[PDB]
Amino acid sequence: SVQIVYKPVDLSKVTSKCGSLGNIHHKPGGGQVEVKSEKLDFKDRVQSKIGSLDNITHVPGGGNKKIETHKLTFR
Amino acid sequence: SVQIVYKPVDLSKVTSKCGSLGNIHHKPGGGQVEVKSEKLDFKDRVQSKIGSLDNITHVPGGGNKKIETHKLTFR
Amino acid sequence: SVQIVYKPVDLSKVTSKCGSLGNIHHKPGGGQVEVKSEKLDFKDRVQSKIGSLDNITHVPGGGNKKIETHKLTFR
Amino acid sequence: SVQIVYKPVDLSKVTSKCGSLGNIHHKPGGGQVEVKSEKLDFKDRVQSKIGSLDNITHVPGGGNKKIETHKLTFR
Amino acid sequence: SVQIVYKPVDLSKVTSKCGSLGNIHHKPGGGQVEVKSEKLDFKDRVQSKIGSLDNITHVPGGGNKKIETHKLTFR
Amino acid sequence: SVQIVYKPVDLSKVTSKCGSLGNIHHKPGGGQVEVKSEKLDFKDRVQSKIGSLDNITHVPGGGNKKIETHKLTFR
Repeated sequence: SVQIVYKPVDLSKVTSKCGSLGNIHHKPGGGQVEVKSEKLDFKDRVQSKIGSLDNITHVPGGGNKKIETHKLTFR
Repeated sequence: SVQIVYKPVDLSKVTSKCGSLGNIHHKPGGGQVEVKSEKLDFKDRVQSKIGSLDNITHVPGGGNKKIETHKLTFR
Repeated sequence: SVQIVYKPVDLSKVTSKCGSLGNIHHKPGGGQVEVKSEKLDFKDRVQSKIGSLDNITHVPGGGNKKIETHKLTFR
Repeated sequence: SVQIVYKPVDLSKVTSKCGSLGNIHHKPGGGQVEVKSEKLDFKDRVQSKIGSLDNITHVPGGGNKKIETHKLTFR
Repeated sequence: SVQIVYKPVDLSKVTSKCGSLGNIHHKPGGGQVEVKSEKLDFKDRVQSKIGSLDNITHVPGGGNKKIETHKLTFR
Repeated sequence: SVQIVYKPVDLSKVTSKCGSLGNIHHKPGGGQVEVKSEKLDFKDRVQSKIGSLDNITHVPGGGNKKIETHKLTFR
């Protein structure tokens, strides 16, 4: 016969302390953007993005990550 | 025969402390954007984005993440 | 017969302290951008980005990451 | 005695020809402009301009200038 | 006695010809502009200009200049 | 007695010819501009200019200049 005991344990801690957070600035695309196009031929699919796109400012007062996995397998 | 005891345990903790949060600025796309197009031929599908799109400001007072998985498998 | 005991333990800690966080600046694409195009032939898919795209400012008041995995297998 | 005869003459001509005039662009101040001030003391007059001021576009189909003077003087 | 005779002449011509004029571009201040000031003391007059100012685009289809002066002076 | 005769003559011609004029670009101040100041004392007048000022684009389709003077003087 076979007997299996599986009891792993976690009690872990993650933390931050800050006296103050501030005076934070992000200014993507401050300059002029220009595009000019003539006589182009396209014979297959086209995708275009122009200007100030997808820019992120991300200022979490704290932000932390855990990942865990368990896979007990018989045959 | 086969007998299995599977009782994993987690008590883990996540935190932040901030005395004050403020004076945070995001100003994407401050400059002029311009596009001019002449005599283009397209013979298949087109997508276009122009200007200030999809920009994000994300300022959570705290924001944290856990992922966990268990996959106990017999045959 | 076979008997298996699997009971690892974690009590770990991760931390940060800051007296104050501030006066932080990010300014990508401060200069002028220009593109000019004539008489191009495309016989293939086309993908284009112009300007200030995807810039990230990421200012976590504290930020930490941990990953764990367990794989106990019989045959 | 004294006698004076003063009979100057001008018959001069000024001209332009243009077959067509067009596609003229002026774009002053295409980028973002920013000013920040703290704890300034002024004990006399202040004058200030900020932004896009006094810019000129001047496209006369023709534009020409003549100046003339006559100063006939006795004693 | 004294006699003075003053009878100068001008018959002159000034000209331009152009078959076409165009595709002219001026873009002063395409980039971002920034100013920051702290704790400044002024005890006399102040003048300030910031940004894109006084810029000129001048495209006369023809433009020409004549100046003339006559100064007959007795004693 | 005294007699004075002043009778000069001018017949001049001045010209330009162009088959076509175009594709002219002027782009001053394409890059980012920045100024930072702390704890300055002024006991005297101040004048300041920052950014893209006084830039000229000057494209006369034809452009010509002439100056003349006549000065007849007695004693």
